[PDB]
Amino acid sequence: NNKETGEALLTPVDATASSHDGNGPDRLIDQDLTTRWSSAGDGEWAMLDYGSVQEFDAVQASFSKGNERQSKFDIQVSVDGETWTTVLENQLSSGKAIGLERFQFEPAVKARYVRYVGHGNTKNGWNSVTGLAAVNCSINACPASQIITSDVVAAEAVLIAEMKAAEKARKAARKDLRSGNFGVAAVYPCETSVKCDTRSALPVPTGLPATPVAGNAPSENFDMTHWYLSQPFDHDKNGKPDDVSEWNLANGYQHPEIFYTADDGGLVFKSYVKGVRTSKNTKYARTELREMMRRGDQSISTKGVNKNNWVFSSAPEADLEAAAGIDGVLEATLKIDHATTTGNANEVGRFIIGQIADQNDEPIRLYYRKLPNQPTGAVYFAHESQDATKEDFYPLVGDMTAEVGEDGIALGEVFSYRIDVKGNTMTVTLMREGKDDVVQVVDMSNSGYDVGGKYMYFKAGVANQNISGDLDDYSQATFYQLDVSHDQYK
Ligand SMILES: O=C(O)[C@@H]1O[C@@H](O[C@H]2[C@H](O)[C@H](O)[C@H](O[C@H]3[C@H](O)[C@H](O)[C@H](O[C@H]4[C@H](O)[C@H](O)[C@H](O[C@H]5[C@H](O)[C@H](O)[C@H](O[C@H]6[C@H](O)[C@H](O)[C@H](O[C@H]7[C@H](O)[C@H](O)[C@H](O[C@H]8[C@H](O)[C@H](O)[C@H](O[C@H]9[C@H](O)[C@H](O)[C@H](O)O[C@H]9C(=O)O)O[C@H]8C(=O)O)O[C@H]7C(=O)O)O[C@H]6C(=O)O)O[C@H]5C(=O)O)O[C@H]4C(=O)O)O[C@H]3C(=O)O)O[C@H]2C(=O)O)[C@@H](O)[C@@H](O)[C@@H]1O
Repeated sequence: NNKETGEALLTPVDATASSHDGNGPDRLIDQDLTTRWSSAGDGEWAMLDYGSVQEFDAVQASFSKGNERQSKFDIQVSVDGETWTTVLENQLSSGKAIGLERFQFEPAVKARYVRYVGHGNTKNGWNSVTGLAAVNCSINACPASQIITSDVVAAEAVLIAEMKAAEKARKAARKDLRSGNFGVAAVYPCETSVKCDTRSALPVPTGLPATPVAGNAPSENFDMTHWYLSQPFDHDKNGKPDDVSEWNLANGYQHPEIFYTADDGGLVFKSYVKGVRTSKNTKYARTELREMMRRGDQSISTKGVNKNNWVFSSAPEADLEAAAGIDGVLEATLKIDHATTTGNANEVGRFIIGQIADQNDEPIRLYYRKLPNQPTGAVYFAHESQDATKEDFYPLVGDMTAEVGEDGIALGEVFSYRIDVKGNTMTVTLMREGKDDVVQVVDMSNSGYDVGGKYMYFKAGVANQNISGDLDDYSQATFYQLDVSHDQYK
């Protein structure tokens, strides 16, 4: 009954979404395979509004990276846009095509609103769709080619090649930003002024002022014995960030461009778009601290369930004991001085200010994000779970669209955060003077961070999440508190 021919599809009057990352729902109906609506988390939806009641019996949808993974979804319809009928369930896209694919049901239904309800894909927890449309196969083309068969794949070959040549060019443009050949020359206390005993633990700093003081080195305002600093320039030309070890940081290290005490005592981190990066697994530069519970004793390794890292108290007994501590609290107070104003729809204005990471994934990445056109910014966080097959975002002040108007956190405004892990429960709190705390509690029982062999460390500072803006654009934050604690086994 399906024909190769038919009249034009209806144009939706409105496309909306429960959420997105800046790649908004307007990108579903633009017929461009080069744009996408993206959102993360089971049950997130995009909705086509047709303006009045119409008749449909199918949808056509093209999928972001549709040839590398399969998306999972339902489709639902409504007359009122309050009561929802499910017409297609546990659909799985083909994984073989980036062009349109049809998902058809019998019989037709009457609806004004049609909704895509996403359940991630087979690789990660993202719902990412390049085109969606409700279709009536009595009047509209429902061609054969939208059923993905070997010959549809062969027919995609020219499109695939052109996409890949554009990927390749962007990858080359990104590579040009990564020389690390910039910034004034660093001065390392361990090479210049201090004999550093890298086979011992640093002393515990005492007499740290309650409020950071201008003209103090960061290690005089904060306990810098349990961090190393990742710096985005590469002055010894090994292709890697020039890292500042705990013995250096704890003896007064500062870099006057990117890591230094401000004129009110705050610790400033600045991160440009440009720089070398920590590995091929990220696209982004960072100017960020990485927790080192060995605290300067370099006989202990950086990586491993060992005396440099902690574990959740819900981990197996062997891990609980082999770790330097169990559970953890990071508490920080800071203000954002500047957010990138250039870059693409999901990256502009976005960076990370706190993390907990294991070898591969992040139990949390705390973002701040300000859009160049909004007068305040958003703070929200991600919990990645189940070996990175799942990802959920939780708002704190606004959400990942960062469309907060006047209601978010302004450049210059001081606020606090707390990341608190006790076993398989993470509590994240956002504090602001004269306002109520905002709290999100994350149940991690099924997150798989207690399975055994996973080691944890905190991070704080500014990890850029923008590789697409101008090379010299930057994001910058000033911290006034950085307090880390852990429990001990028995
Ligand atoms: O539809 C869609 O799908 C679309 O998706 C959406 O996009 C989102 C998706 O999620 C998407 O997947 C993507 O996600 C990516 C994002 O990037 C995201 O933020 C996230 O990023 C994470 C990842 O984890 C990522 O991998 C990276 O991790 C960082 C991590 O933060 C840490 O930095 C960590 O650091 C490591 C690392 O190896 C690093 O290089 C470094 O190694 C150093 C260091 O100095 C160590 O101390 C150690 O030192 C040793 C050395 O040998 C040293 O020389 C010395 O040696 C000693 C020693 O004794 C020796 O043996 C010898 O005798 O000599 C001595 C001497 O010489 O001194 O000391 C040693 C020692 O052990 O002490 O190792 C060195 C070294 O160089 O090896 O530090 C380690 C460390 O652990 O500290 O890892 C890095 C890393 O890169 O791995 O970033 C994070 C992050 O910041 O977030 O995940 C990404 C992903 O791809 O999964 O993007 C998302 C978004 O964009 O949002 C949307 O696009 C949507 O629109 C679409 O729909």
